[PDB]
Amino acid sequence: HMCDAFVGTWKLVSSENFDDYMKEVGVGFATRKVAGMAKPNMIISVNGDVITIKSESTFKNTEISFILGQEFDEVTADDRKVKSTITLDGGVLVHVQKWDGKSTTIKRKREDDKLVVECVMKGVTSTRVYERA
Repeated sequence: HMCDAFVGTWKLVSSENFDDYMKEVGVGFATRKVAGMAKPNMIISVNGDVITIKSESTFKNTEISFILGQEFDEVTADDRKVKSTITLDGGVLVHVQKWDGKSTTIKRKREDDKLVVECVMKGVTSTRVYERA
């Protein structure tokens, strides 16, 4: 019953500061523009101890599967090769990505009927709100 409130299909309904977050991460111009225009659906599922998160859009379809607290290697939608760890901390799914001596964190939280994503690197944050599909 780990992650029950996260499971489902979610659709992006608002975004703030995502372009600047992507700049901070090092995403190039054309990818920022096409990725920023995407309207992804986030599909979260759990089977035993394995959580799967899919992100599907016209820009890219990605999928990660993982066990909480157990590192994995990921190729991100912007083509970084990162070492990722996802944990549940006080009911928040916390995804840390490490690459080239850098780090960024993506948090997912259930707030009312929404799933709120907060992306942070250095002092640059972006908040993206998802609703049930």
